[PDB]
Formats: sequence, structure tokens, C-alpha cells
Amino acid sequence: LYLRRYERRRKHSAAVMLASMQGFRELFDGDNPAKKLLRDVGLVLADKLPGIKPTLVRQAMGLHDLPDW
Amino acid sequence: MQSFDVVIAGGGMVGLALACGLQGSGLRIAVLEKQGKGHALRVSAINAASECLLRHIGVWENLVAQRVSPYNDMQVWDKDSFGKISFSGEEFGFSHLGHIIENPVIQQVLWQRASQLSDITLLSPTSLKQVAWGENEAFITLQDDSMLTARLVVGADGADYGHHALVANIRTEHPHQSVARQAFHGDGILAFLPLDDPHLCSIVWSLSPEQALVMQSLPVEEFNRQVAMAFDMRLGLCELESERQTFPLMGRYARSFAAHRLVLVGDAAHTIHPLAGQGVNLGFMDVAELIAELKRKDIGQHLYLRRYERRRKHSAAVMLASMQGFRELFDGDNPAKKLLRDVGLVLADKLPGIKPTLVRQAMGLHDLPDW
Amino acid sequence: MQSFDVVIAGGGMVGLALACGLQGSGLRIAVLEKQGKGHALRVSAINAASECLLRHIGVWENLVAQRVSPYNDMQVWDKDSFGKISFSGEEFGFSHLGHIIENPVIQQVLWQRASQLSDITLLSPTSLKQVAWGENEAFITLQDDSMLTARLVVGADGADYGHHALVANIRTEHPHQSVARQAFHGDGILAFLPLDDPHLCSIVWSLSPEQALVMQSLPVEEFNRQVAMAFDMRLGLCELESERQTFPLMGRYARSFAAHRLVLVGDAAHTIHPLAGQGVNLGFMDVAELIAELKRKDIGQHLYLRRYERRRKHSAAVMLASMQGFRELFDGDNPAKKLLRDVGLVLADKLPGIKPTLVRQAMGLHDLPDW
Amino acid sequence: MQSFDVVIAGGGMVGLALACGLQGSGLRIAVLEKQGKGHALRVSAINAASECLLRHIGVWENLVAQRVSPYNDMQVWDKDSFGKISFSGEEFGFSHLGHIIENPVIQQVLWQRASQLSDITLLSPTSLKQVAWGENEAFITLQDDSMLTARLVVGADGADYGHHALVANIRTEHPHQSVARQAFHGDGILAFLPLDDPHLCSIVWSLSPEQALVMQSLPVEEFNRQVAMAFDMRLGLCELESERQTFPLMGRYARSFAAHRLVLVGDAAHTIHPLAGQGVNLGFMDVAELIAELKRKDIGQHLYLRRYERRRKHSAAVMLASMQGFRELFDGDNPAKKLLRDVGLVLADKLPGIKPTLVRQAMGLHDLPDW
Repeated sequence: LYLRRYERRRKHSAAVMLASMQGFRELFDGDNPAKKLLRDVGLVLADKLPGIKPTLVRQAMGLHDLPDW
Repeated sequence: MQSFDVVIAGGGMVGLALACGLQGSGLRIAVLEKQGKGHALRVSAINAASECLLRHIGVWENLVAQRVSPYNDMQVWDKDSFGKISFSGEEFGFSHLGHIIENPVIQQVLWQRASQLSDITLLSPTSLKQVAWGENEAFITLQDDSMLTARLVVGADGADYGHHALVANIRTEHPHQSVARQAFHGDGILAFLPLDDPHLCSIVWSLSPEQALVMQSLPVEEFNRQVAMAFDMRLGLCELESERQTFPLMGRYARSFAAHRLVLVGDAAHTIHPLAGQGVNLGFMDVAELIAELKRKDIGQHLYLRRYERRRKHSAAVMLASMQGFRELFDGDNPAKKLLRDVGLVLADKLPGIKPTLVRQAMGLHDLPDW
Repeated sequence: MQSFDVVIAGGGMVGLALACGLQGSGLRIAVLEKQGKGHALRVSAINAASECLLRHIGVWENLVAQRVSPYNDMQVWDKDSFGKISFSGEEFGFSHLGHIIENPVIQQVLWQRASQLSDITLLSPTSLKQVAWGENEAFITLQDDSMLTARLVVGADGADYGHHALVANIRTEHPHQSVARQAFHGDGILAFLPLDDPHLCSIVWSLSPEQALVMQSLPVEEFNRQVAMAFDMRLGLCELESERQTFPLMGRYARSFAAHRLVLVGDAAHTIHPLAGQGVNLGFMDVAELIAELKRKDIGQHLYLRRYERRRKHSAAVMLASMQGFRELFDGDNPAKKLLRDVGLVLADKLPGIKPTLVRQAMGLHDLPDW
Repeated sequence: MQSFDVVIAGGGMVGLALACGLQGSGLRIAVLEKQGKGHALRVSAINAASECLLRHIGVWENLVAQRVSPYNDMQVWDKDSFGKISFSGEEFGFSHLGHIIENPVIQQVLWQRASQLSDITLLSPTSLKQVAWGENEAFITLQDDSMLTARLVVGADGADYGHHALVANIRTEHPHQSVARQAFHGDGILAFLPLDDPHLCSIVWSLSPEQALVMQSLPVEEFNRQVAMAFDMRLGLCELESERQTFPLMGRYARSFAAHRLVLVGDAAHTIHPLAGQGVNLGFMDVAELIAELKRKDIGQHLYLRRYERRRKHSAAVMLASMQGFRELFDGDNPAKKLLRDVGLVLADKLPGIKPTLVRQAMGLHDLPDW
């Protein structure tokens, strides 16, 4: 009982990891020449976020996910 | 013969827009045209940029006093991912994004301006028998054997496709409330353009030729049912009032052709666009830029022209990239993205803030020269 | 000039069918034609409805006495699901479903009738130099500068596609036994139309342009082998007698165009159809309905015409829906359906009884006006 | 009028090649043409067979002394399977496989030969007003009302597609070293044709129309980056020098049309080919065979002609089968095949030895008549 709530959190984390792999693929398939044209002309609707570098770093370091403590 | 600076093949919306505009310029213009009060079958969704061309040429007030149907609000959604984006100019202090205006009104209006201008004369009903492209003159002829000459010639409004558009007037249960609505469903797109009647829309349904044909030939009770489901019942039960008409969408890989003393501007009125009913705007923008460039060397030489061509082929690639971009955005608004938003691990997403960028695009207040 | 009620551009099968037919009507008809005894390359599979048009115009007896190849029985199957449907008129008391008839025979016959009629004169070899579409007359001209005028003009037999048809005469090991046979294989369809010779068929092989081209250029021993496998060896070993000819199937999203004093009828002779060799029937039905409508106001005005256009575009959607329907039927005749038939849980299936509906469609005794 | 044995519509590379060639034959030839020193935008990769036609007609020495860019070595690879084949004539004792030659040089050269021949006169700038196809003469006319007659007429160099080609001059980091290079990537193919400058290539990029348009409109720094990645950085960093130009590849299901006293030869200069820059060779081979056949009955009758047509439609199927064959070869050069090679269980593979067959195809020393 005091356990399945822990289970919730983990199955949750596994969905997040799945959604992330799906998200890397979307990002790469979207970095195409038509997007390059639109960047230049300022009509991009959907793109790499400002700034995903810092978000990519917090994910690689995984300093999210932590409890603290 | 008669001598002109520019003759204009096929005088419809865009060529006349060119006529009134390419004026106060020192150029004499000939215009060749080779040929009611109810809701027209054909309508275009005229944007702010286009409005600034028509207000400039002095005609806005006219078709305003006729019939104009302001929308300031837009909704686009996808039936497969359930993604959706909505936006307004009111959010950025604008009173309207565009106007739905009947094509016959637009053209018959610019026609009336045409002969209310003296450096324009109108030649109709006239078809071409021969054109001998000379170095300095056009040397074109008419079926009635009237010889004609021109510095440069420009064709428009007619003179390869992927989809057809079915268009029609549709009465809806719920008021459209002056919202331009657009729904994606597979490779079908179904748009409702709001009209004067608070419960009437003119649709644009982009379908494969085979799909457009079946829809056009369906019995009406089935069409009514089928149009409403494809629209998510957004406006409830649907009833066709007018006839159902289809025409090929003659986009998407063209809109400009320059040549030795020839300029072609695409039939933008019949060409694909991310925003339904907006194709003609691309044409009005072709000519504004052409008015701008033409009012100066020699007007006809295909050197001072291909640079104009660059700009237009460019604009057509931008429009193509934009349709591709709306699809990416909708297919990306899925549940996995929702999960990642919540947890802060989104890499790629709808930008802050595309509402304002969607508004600058709908209004098309980019694309303008100014002036 | 010379004055006519109707002039007919490109006088082939269908236009002449119109000529003999649009007669005893008070209309003077002009007809513009711009240009052996062995088995012709080109054949059409003429149905009962078409027969009732040709028997009416008095010509049936003629090409009967020439060469006619009655089929009363038909077989269609699919090489992928192994689904198959066969049917006969004999089952419903009919002696024939149609006739395979050579195109040259049909046309040269209707040509002979043409000048055996006095309200028809034939103009050839003549090409058009100019046509100035007037309000009340056609005002068309000829290359030999002979001025010409007409109330309405109608074009046919020529004057976008997906597949090409390879057609040819093929001797088979086994007698075709007067069966029209049709086999689906992926997006290839291969039909054998039975001829006079008990062991000869004229095929129609719908292929992609690239596939049609390769087949046409294959050496004959390879073509012989390849045609027979694609036909499941239904008639055994195969031998090409005639040349191999391909032509684009100019269906499928058109067959009618009405305009101000202009009517266009599609080149139905070269257009896709569910039943091989049957395209021309759609043309003969276009004109029967046109004969019917024309023999009354003004014959030319595009008001009493677009309603005719509605009916034809409608017929083309029906033909499209039918091809889609044959594919659904074959892909549904699979082993899981067989299991469910046995156990009585089929929801959707071949109808009772599509044999009789397949017969009414092959005979095309629908589509008729009567009269 | 003036009387000619053969008049040639649209006098570009191929028609003139026909002119000089269809000569010393007893035939009088008319030729209708309806209209710098830097690296031209348009180049063709002229093979050994084509060279033997141009050396024969006496013109080789000319455009040699102008500008010629010998390649003896070729590399083709696929970015997906990593398959690749490279080959040389040097391996079989040949000094060159072909030459990259600018189109303007080729044509202006054959033009100079044209009037350096007396059974050829050149008519320009002239467009056609009317052609009345007679039984024995062509009876064609000109816009300047000069009547003209001909036994047979032949059109070329202009007068359906799948891909567009973007072509441009590209400076590369690494010297091309006189290698024709070709890389497949999905349904994109990107070729680099070596020029005089040891670090400059003219590319041919076969793309979908939508892709070609986006590439053409991309900013140059992005184009530079993008072209180099699609080429695997084979020659390092890339820099566009010239303008970017696109044109539809008007292959692939045609190249010949015979008719009653009409012969059409395809615009081979703009048609798909397995070997980049080689389309025009198919045209030069059309005419060599046509020179051969024409120098004998009546030159015009469409009987002694359709057999010529057979041979050409045949050649177009061969070219189609070849492109299909390059793709099969690359998709088959995969790791499972590598494993089987090692263990000796390969059933189907690159033949011993396709290097020599790749050389006979590049040189096109097949296809020749001899003579």
C-alpha cells in the first residue's frame, strides 16, 4: 500500500524516458531544410526551444530525478 | 497599331490590381480580357497586406460598402493528434486579421476602377491570334486583326497540382462567430470561412481529385453529414446551400516566370496556401512588388526581371515550408509531448510565442514592401 | 460562311454516334475530322446499352455482318487474396452481356452512315486555325480559310492519367470460350477480351507507365511467359501475334466539360473502367443523354448545359467508386472471412446477390435514358 | 515557298547534330530556331559514342580548343546501405570515359557548322503560325507569312516528370581529381561533374520538385552546408559560385514519337539518366540512328519510321531498367551479403565483372550503330 505509490513514481519515470526518445526523433526529423528556410524568414511555429542546451545538460546530469534527499 | 508600355493578358483581380497601381508611372497600360447579389461561390480571404494594396489603389471603400465579412480570430486543429492552435489580432490590438470577400465583387470593382483611369483602356472580348516577341516591342496581335505592341507583357489570373478544392456555401447550426476555422484530417483539410450571414460559411476542402469528385457527386444529405464529421461537428449540423464546385489547386511548385519582355504571375487565386482562402494574397503581393520594381531602364529586359523572379520563387518555397511546418506542429502535439511539458524535458516544441507569429502571417503584414 | 446548328470536332466513334442520333431534330450538323481485314489492335467491349444506341441509329446490322464476338460470361479474380467472382446473363435469360468489336470497324461504319445522311456533311482533312466564340454563333474558322459558324460546338474522341494500357492480340493454348476474363495483381490488372478466333484474345494490361514501357520492350518470348503468369495460366501458354501498343488511360477524374456554347465529351475510348474494354460505353452514354437533352431554348447557352455536366461528372464518380469497390470485395474474400461464413458471424460480405448486379453493370442497361 | 527535304524545328544541340550528319545525302535541310567565356550553368557529360558523332561531323576539335574537361574515372555510392562501386577506362586501356562540356559551347559550335554548310540554311528568329500536314509536303508556314514545305519534319531540343534537377557550379575544398561522383540518398541523388578548374564541379541534384525548390531558395551558407553533407563530405567544405537553377526532368516514359511525316526526338538534354549529365547522349544516339535510317523510299511515311520508333522507346525502357538496377545493386550491398560472401553462399550479387560493363555503359560505345 505504502509501496504502489512508489510504483506510480517509477512507471511514471519509464513513461518519461519513452517520451524523451520519441522527442529526440521529432527534433532531428524537424531539423530539415524547410525549417531552415523558415528560420531565416521568421515563420517558424515549432522548433528547438530556447534553450534546450541547458535542458539537455540537466537531463544528462540527471540532476532532476534526484530526491534531495 | 496601338502602342502600350505594358499589356496585361487576362484581366482578373490580380492583373487589374496591377493596372491600378502600375500607374502614375509614365506607363500606358493595355489590358486584355478574353471574356449577382447572392452569396458568390468563389471567395478569397483577403489579408491586411492585401487590404493595404487595395486601400492604396482606392477601391477598399467600394467592396466594403458592398459586402465584407471581418474575421479577427482563427482556429486550426488536427483530428488525428488532437493538436490545435487558436489566435487573434485582438490579443495584439488588431481589429481584424483579414476579410472574406467574394471574387466577383473584387474583380468587377477593380474593373470599374480600370476605365475610371485613362492610361488604362480595356480590350474585350478579345483572344490572341499571334504574338511575335520582338527585341523592343511585343508585336502581339488580336483575333480581330488589330495589331498591338508592348515593351513588357504580363499575364495573370490564368492566361501541376496535387489536390483539388471543393468549395461551397454551408449553413451551420451554430454561429461561426467570425472565426476562420481549419481542420486537418489525414491528407484532407477542411476550412470554414465566415460570411456576412452569422450562420453561413464558404468552405475550402482540399482533397485528392478522386475524393473531391466523390464528395461533389454525393447526395446532399450525405454530403451534409460527411462535411460535419470531417469538421468535428465544430459548428454542429451542416446544410449545403449553394452548388458544390471543385477546381485543381495549381500550386505548389510555381507562381512566377520571367522571360525576355515577359512576366508571368501565378494564378494565386487557385493555389495552395497554409491559410484557407488566402492564395490570392500571394498574387497581390507579386504585383505590389512588381509595381514597385517596374516604376524604374527598359522595363522588358529579362535581367532587371529575374531578380524579381528570385524573390517570388523564394516566396513559394516559404509557403511550402510553412505547410510542412503546420503538419510538424500538429503531429508533435501528442501525449508524449504533454508528459514532457509537465516534467520539463521538452527539447522541441511550439515556440514562445507562435500566436504573435501566426498573426503576422495571417495578416501577411510581412511580405509587404513598404513601399 | 456555312451555317450549322452543331459542328463536331474530331469525328470518331462517339462524335459520329452523336451525328447519327442528333438528327431528325431540325439541327444541321457539321463534323470536323482532322485526318484492313486483319484483327485490329484496338477493340472496345461494347455493352447492351451501347448496342441499343447503335441499333437505334441503324448501324448494328453493319458491323455485325463484319465481325462480332459475343461474350455472355465473365470472370474476375485477384492473384493476392485468391478472391474471385464469375457471372453470366444466361443465368438471367440474356444471350449476351456485350460484344468485342474493333474500333476501325465501328468508326468506319458510323462514317459511312454520316454521308448517308444529308443534314450531316463531313469536313476533312481539316484542322482549326481560329475560333472566336461569339454570343450567338461559333465563328470558328478552318486552315483553308473557310469561315464557319455554329450555335453549339461539341468535341470528342480527342480534340491527367495514372496508368497506361498495353493492348495486343494474344493466341492462347486453351480456348477463351467467349469469356471476358480479368485478373488483379497488385496494381496491375490484366484482362483478356475474347475475339472471333476461338483461341485469340485482345488484352488490356493496366500498368504503371514504367511497367507498360518495360513490357512493351521485352523480347517476345519473355513477354509470352510474363503475360501468362500474370494471368495465372488461366488459358495456358501464350503467344503474341500482333504488335504491342500502349496508351495513357486518360481517366479518371474527368469526362465532361460544359462551357458557353461548348460541350466536351471525354475520350471515353481511352479511359479507365472497372470492366476492361468498356470505357467507350461511357462516351456512347454521354452522347445518348446529349442527344436526348439537345432535341430541346438556344442549344448553346451554358445553363441548360451544366445540369448535363452534373449528370456526367456524377457518372465518373460512380465509375471511380466502382473500381474502389471491386478491390474492397477481392481483399475481403480472405481466409478469415471464409471462417466466419462457416460459423455465421459475417457482418460485411458480397451481397446477395451481386451476380445479377454485376450483370446489370456489364450490360450497362442502367446508365440508359429510355429514351 | 521554299522547298526542303527536312525542316528542323528548334535548332539546338541535337537538331544541329542532325543537320550536320543528315547531309551528303541528297537532302536539303531547313532548320527553325525560334530565338560568354565564364563557366556555363548548363553542362552535359558527353560520352565516347557522342564524341564519335561529333568527331565525325567535324566539330570535336572546335569545342576541344574551347573548353573540355576529361574524366576517366567514376564513383557511385549509396548513403543508406553504404554500398559503392567505382570504375575507370584506364583499367581497360581507355584514356577517357567522357567529357564535361558546356551546352552553350556545344550548340554555338554546331550552329557555326550549320551555315558553314550550304544544304543547310538557318531560319531565325522564327516561330510557327500554321502547319497543314499534307500527304507529300509539310506545307508549314511562318509568322512572317513565308510559306514552307517539307517531306518529313523533325522536332528536338524542346519544340510528364518525376524529379527536378538543381544544377550549379560548386567550388570544393578538395580537388575532384577528374572524377565523376554520384551519391544516392533516399530519393535524392547528388552528382558532381568535374570541370576545367581542378576545384570546381557542376552538380546535378535530382530532387522532388518541392525539395528542389527549397534548396534553390535556401540561403547560400545553408546550401553550402547541406550540399556537402548530402555528398558525404567526399570533397570537403562546399561553396556555390554560380546561381542555382532547377528544371524538370522530362524523362522518363518517352523520347520518341513518329507520325505521318513527323519525327519527334525527346529533349534528351533534360531527361533522367543513371549517369549524371548524360541525358543528351540519348539524343545524339537518337539522331545518329536517324541519320543512318534516313539516308535511305519517301523519307516521310510513318511506316519506315515506326520501326525507328520501336528502337528508341526500347532504349528508354533500357535506361529505366538501368536506374532500377543501380538501386537494386546498392540496396543489396549490405552487411548480410558481406557475411555470405565470406562464407561462400551468395546466390545473387554484383557480377563478375561489372566494372567493364559499367565502362561500356558510361562510354556508351554500345548504343552506337557503326555506322
